Amino acid sequence: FNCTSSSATVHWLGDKPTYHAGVTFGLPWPQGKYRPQETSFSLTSELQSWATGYWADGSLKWTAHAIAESNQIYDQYTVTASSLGCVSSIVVTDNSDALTVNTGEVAVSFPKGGNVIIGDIKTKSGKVIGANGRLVLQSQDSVPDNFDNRANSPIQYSNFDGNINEVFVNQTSARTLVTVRGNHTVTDGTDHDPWLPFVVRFYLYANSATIKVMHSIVFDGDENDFITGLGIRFDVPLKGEEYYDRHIRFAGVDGGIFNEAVQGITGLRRDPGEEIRAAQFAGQKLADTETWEPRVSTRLKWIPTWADYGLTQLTADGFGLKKRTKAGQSWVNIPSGTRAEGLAYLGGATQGGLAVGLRDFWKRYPVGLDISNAASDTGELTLWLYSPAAEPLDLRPFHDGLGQDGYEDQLDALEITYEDWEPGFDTPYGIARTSEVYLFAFDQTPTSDKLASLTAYMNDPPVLVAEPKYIHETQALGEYWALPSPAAATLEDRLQFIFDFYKGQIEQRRWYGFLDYGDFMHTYDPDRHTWRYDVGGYAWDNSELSPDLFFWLYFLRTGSKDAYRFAEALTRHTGEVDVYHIGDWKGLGTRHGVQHWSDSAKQARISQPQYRKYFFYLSGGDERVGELLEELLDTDKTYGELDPQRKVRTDGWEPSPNSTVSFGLGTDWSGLAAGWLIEWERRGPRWEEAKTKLTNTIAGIANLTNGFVTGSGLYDPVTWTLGPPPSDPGNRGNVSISHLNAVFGLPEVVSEAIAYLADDIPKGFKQAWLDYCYYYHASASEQKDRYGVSFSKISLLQAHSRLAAYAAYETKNKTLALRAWKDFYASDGLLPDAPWNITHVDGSDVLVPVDEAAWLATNDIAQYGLAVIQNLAYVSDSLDDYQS
Amino acid sequence: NCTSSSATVHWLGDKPTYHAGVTFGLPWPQGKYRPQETSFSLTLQSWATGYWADGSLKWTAHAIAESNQIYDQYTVTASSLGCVKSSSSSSESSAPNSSIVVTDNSDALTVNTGEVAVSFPKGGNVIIGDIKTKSGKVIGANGRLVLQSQDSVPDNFDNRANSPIQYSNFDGNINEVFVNQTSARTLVTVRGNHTVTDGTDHDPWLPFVVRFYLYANSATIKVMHSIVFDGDENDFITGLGIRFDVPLKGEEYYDRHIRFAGVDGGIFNEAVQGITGLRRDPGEEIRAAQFAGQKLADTETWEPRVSTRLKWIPTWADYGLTQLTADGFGLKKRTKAGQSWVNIPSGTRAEGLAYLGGATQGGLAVGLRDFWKRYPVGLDISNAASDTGELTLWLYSPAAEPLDLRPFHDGLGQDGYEDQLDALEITYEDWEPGFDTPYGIARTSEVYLFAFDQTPTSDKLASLTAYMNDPPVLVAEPKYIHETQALGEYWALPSASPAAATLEDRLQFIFDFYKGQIEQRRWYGFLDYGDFMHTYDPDRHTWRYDVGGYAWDNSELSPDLFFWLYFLRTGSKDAYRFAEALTRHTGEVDVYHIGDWKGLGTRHGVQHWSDSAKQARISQPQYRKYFFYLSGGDERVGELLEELLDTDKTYGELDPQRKVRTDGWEPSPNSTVSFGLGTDWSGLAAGWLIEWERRGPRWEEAKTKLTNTIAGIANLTNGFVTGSGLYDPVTWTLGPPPSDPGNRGNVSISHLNAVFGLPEVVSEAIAYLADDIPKGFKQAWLDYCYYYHASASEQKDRYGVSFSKISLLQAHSRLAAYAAYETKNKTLALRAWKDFYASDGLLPDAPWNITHVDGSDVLVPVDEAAWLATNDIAQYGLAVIQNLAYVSDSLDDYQS
Ligand SMILES: C[C@@H]1O[C@@H](O)[C@H](O[C@H]2OC(C(=O)O)=C[C@H](O)[C@H]2O)[C@H](O)[C@H]1O[C@@H]1O[C@H](CO)[C@H](O)[C@H](O)[C@H]1O
Ligand SMILES: C[C@@H]1O[C@@H](O)[C@H](O[C@H]2OC(C(=O)O)=C[C@H](O)[C@H]2O)[C@H](O)[C@H]1O
Ligand SMILES: [Ca+2]
Ligand SMILES: [Ca+2]
Repeated sequence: FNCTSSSATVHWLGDKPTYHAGVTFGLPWPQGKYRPQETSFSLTSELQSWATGYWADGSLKWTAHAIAESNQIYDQYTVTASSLGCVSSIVVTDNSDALTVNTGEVAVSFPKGGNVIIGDIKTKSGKVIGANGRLVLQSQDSVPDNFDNRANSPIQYSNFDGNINEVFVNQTSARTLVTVRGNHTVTDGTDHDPWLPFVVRFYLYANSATIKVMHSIVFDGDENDFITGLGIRFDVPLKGEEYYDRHIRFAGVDGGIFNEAVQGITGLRRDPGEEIRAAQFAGQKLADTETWEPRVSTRLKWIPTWADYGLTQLTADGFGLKKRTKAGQSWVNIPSGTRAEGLAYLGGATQGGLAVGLRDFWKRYPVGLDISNAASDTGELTLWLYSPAAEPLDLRPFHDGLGQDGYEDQLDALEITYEDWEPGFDTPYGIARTSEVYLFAFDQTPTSDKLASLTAYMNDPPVLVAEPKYIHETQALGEYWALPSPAAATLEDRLQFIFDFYKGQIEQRRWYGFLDYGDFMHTYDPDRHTWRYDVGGYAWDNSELSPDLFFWLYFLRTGSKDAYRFAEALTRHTGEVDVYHIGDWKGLGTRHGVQHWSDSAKQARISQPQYRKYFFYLSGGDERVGELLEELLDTDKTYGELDPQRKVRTDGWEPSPNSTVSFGLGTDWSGLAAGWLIEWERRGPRWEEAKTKLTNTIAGIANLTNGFVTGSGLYDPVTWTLGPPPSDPGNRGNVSISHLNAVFGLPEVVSEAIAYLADDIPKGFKQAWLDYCYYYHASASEQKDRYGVSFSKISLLQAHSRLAAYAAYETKNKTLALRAWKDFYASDGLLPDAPWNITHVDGSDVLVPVDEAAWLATNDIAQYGLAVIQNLAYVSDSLDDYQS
Repeated sequence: NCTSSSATVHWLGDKPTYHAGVTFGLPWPQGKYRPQETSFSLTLQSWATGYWADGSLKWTAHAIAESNQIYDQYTVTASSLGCVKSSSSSSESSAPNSSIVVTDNSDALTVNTGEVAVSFPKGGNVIIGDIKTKSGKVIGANGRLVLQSQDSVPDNFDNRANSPIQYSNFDGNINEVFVNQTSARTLVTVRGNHTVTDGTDHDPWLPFVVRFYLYANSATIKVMHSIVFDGDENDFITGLGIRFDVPLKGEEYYDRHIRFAGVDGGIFNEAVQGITGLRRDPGEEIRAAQFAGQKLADTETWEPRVSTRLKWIPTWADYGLTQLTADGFGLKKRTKAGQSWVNIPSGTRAEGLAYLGGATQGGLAVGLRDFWKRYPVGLDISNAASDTGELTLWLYSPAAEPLDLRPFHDGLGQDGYEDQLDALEITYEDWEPGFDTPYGIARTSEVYLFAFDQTPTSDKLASLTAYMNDPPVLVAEPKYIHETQALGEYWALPSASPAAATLEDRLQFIFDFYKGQIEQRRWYGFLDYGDFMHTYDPDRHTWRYDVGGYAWDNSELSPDLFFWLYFLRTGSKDAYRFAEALTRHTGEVDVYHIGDWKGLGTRHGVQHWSDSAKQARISQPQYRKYFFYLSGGDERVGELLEELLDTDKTYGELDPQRKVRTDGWEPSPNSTVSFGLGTDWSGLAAGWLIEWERRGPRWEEAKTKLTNTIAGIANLTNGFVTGSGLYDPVTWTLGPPPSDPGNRGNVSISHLNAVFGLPEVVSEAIAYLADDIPKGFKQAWLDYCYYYHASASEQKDRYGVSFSKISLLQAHSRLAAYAAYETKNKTLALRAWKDFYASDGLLPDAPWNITHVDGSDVLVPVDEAAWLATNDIAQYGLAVIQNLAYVSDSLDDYQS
């Protein structure tokens, strides 16, 4: 028969790297081109392939591919897909106890139960270089009021271990993913029930001794659980190794490395030999002692032996480093520095060893690294994701309620700090955070140049990506954007400006930390020259008005590394820390506030899977994000437990059991719809359900009289249908407009759902959408002639310009296009003749020098960028017509 | 009849923008002015710090009140009594514009500067009762010392669960209070103890002395806080601080103000209840007013959507800044205990000031000079939503890991002198059981207190923070110091020889390098700041921080003398600062101030107290003399110089030669004690000569010991070449060593004898004694200077053996220089220059540059000079300075 074939080409995200340890990348395909399992793939050899997404007709939409570690590194990789009629391997082995993965360079064994995540790590030769990878956690039960209170407020410490429940394996030749889940169980200390659920993923690639370790946790503790240390630990066997042949290294600042031995032979009073000393520094096995100069070799007993080393990064700006002969002795402080790049190695020239490290180490402070008992038969190497040298992690609420009593008071407080408080809602119960850890194995102590390289690898892991242009052709990732007229040029320069300022504010406002890193804030205080870190709703942004959409689309269009890294970090924060992953509110995220979990507005607009979609697919179906997207399918359950509109709805409705549940058609539904469309696209375990709930609710909305202009609907949790809201039992017509409904993914989700449903789209839905896009900011007359009232509380007109643009493009209407551009250039948001620059502030006005743009807030820049991107993609033809 | 003369004094660097009154030193030519018959005027409060042998003023101190009028220079004219007693001119007596009064009763001392009144209880657990402004308004109260500690430490973080910690809290308990009152400045010295407040019974410990300098017309108070470490293996300091209450009862929350000094002139500016950056605007002027620390307008004039809702704007009671490394600080606030802390955008290096007060109540600022260089440190505001806030400076932060001063090693199985000396051969450490103890070390901290009648501007706070981190200093001209000869004859000003000019460039090279190494190698810390290391590890590209005696330098080969003489010759600010900090470390932390070894200091090692050589060459008060006089008799150093007069008693408890001596001698009770004539005696002599110069309470004693020991060395057959003697602690006399009871003649040479301040003390001593110099001493000193590097035959001829283990030829070149000056022997002067340019130490063809190192070889990038060690630079620079001074007439001659 026929052959349908095509090529697609994948490039390195920034500069071509000098080292990579295997990579997984994604590739989109046009609707209807290639059948799954039928279509073969080759790289420029056979190429590890698998599907992450499917079109509605079940053809391939996104794939994921993997290549082995190789020192041949090319500029472009070309994947050729060929249909049915056209013309280095990992070895996993199974025992009763444990599963072994062997890449050709390392063999790592994962037990199937117990408190040891990794049994041992061997190199090619077979020598054990590390053993007993284990999770550590320690906690306390009280916290003292202040430092003075420690004398009359005892502390009870508890250590814990990772206990395994399930081990899963996804084996291919090129890469194997081991997924280990469990809980943290007590060991020593005061007694405590199992808590702090974990999942730890291990990506092994063929021909690599680098292991990427995605480590995720859910906080399920309460008010009395104060995390004290969090980390990963290995034993490093040293027994047959002369102390002068045992090596310690830490990564330093930039490309630095600290280079010591457990028994130092350099810097002594006597010279063993110039060759010998240079060998120690180089991590080499020293010559036989018979060649040393005897005034040294006869005196080794008098040269101290250094068992413990500890690096502590407690601010984003400074680290301490210290070492100790053994316990019971004081530590000797070591010359330290600002920002450790966050890798440590323990091992030997003969026995080999292990480096462990954390990506973005100092940006996720307080962290640390420990070598211990390096004078013993077995040393330990520990990575602290949270350091005990830091203050205990206190997630409890930042204020006590202020004497607020009921919805009247809370809504009043809302008018001043923009925080909508409620008791019991200011809770971290069920948040998460994923930490990207790296293990490197070595047959012998490696060179310093090598450790610095693997350190830099870790902090900027190579990424392969599709050409932006190719992505656009396929329509596999939205149609609401195009690739980058003098007027348009200054739109792009303005997006560049927004991006440069936000990337800059991360550093200047010091938006780093275990949980904080990734987010940014909402509104600025012009008097104090700070962002409003301490005023209610004006603090951490938590995806308010879809900055996630802006930043990801900004990456798609450009292919910029900086863009990808900014959006990646954002995604790793807002998807983990700003949403609940367990409990009654599971699948909701929390409105912008002072803590990431302080506000009472738990809503699906924060936990909005559209925000993670672009990263899910571009990363090659990142499994952690995959898991997170599956969690959000239980978001509909919450409307039975919690009414997001509970404080302000006027119609007397409340949730009862076995009843229908209310939700908005823009805010809430946009998040549900997107969850359902992603699962459908993925064909996951719950895809038939997802297709039914999306398909029904769409038909629901079409068969409402006023369509989207209806405020909300009533949804059935058992039958999965959508009917009129409480105050219109007979679907005669309700009008309830909100300025929030469109700005959290609605148009993006709807355009994707319309395209995906193809000829099966419920009659009149597309037109109900066009009706919203058209009449939101039409004249009050055109509104009263259509729905009987004019739309009262309209605002965000710049932000809604991209709706007019959608309708304009789709209805081929040049008049509407000009109204869209008029709304963009001459309503609100960021006017074109606003200051469009930064002002520098220093001296006694501020703690440190900063750049500011008091004239913008994050609500403005997110919707400005989305408007620009979308207005240009839909109606750049009418832009020149608008300027003249 | 009349005798009058003038001396000018300059600011150390640039003219300051503010000062808070200042003290300074001035020297006077031998024999010119009598004490108590000599008046001083400024173009002035005055008192003597030092005296010449005939009782005429050698050094004086001088004090000026705070003034808005600041000059580029200041001239003190002295005048004998004859100048007024002879003239019949009628002249006006008028009060000074400002002048301190102190009222004194059994309860409490009160000091009033005209700008503040502060009260010092005479007993109790509260150092300052309260602080009032001009108006009478109380701005702060119950100034108190705090201390916190723990009874043990876990092996590691895991071990917390099985190793419980018993926390204790302590207070400063007052025992004595003193006053040195004068019109323009007043000094309250307060001595005490720390006693338990919370936790199990603990004997009183951690002796303190705190000194408050108050100046006329000044609301600024300088504070020298000194503590001695008398804990044991179980006492882990955790928390060391100074706390005040600030009365806020009566200030609206939105008129209470918090300020922290940030980085490079930055200030953090907040209110306890913030009116800025709310959803609603109370009015532009009102916000502008809050950020400025001004009292806000009446609530009735605001936009009412804010005044209705103040109840819903949280209130911030606690603020905490922590500087737990030299490179980064944290900053956080919270509503009240039982809530979490909210994090605040922070940064690198905080300049160490916090203010708490209000627009109406006024308030207090407190800070630590050199804050981040002395990490770990902190500042806490407490309870600023209550009737009473607390403001606290932490000299040691509880947020740091506890201070552990125990040994770094267990001894490594060394059993006795033979094993200890064999370990000396490889790490350069001289270990001994129980000798590795911090028992009796001290540390002084320079703190400031600022009273405000109302929340001050931010410009003012930053201006005061800068004041505090760079306190203005008034010094005499180098020329004048040199002319008076009041601080040694062994240095002089920077000659036209091109060779001399490359010597000067090389001392600038050394200084600039040592200055940068402090920052590059992060030699900062609560106890470390001020010291530097001893030898380098060229492979690892670090100083040998982890190898015996190659780590902290502890004044080995007298770097303190080089850096002080380098300041004297030049007037350089950086130079003064380098040396001041050095002196503040070396004479506090590197020496013991109580116990059996009182008045010894510790030999260079991995800890400041690790090594077993406990010796007077470290405590060596010659190392503090130049600063003692230049500061205007800094009273804490003054005090330290007094303790060292007890040094001679140690020779009965501890032999420094115990391990190496071959003569079978040991101390025993009521017996003559053995000490060295070079290293040990130069420490002793220096302490005695200073007590004599000061006419302090032990001067007659001091004069006798110095004179008798000088006389005793004179009477030894081979004088200095003998090595040591036997000192009688009752007759204060010096006889020959145990191997030579007949005084027939003994010979024992060490390369170390001259390089710990001997030639400096000996010359000063010789000029002090004048006509009453014991017979044959100058000759014995000349003999040593000449014979050291004379020929082997010359030595054999005078003393019966050649001198076999002589080294440090460059270092001793200055002895030949001195002898060449005193005998006017050109040929000997040329020897001095030959040993300088062509023996050891730093040769003129040494690399004489730095190499930059980076990438994966090191943690951070560093500049190195592997071709030098501190021993080398300290003696090179003394050689340069002393050879130029004695024998520059012969330098061009050498170069041809
Ligand atoms: C006898 C003592 O031995 C060691 O504690 C130490 O000497 C070693 O270190 C040094 C040094 O740091 O300067 C130099 C020596 O070559 C090493 O053995 C002490 O310095 C030393 O005390 C002194 O001993 C000599 C004995 O000849 C001098 O008399 C000197 O006056 C002593 O104070
Ligand atoms: C019903 C919810 O009520 C509040 O918790 C929130 O609303 C306030 O917040 C915002 C916002 O977008 O952050 C805008 C409103 O104008 C304001 O009153 C939620 O947004 C509501 O859905
Ligand atoms: Ca967040
Ligand atoms: Ca020292």
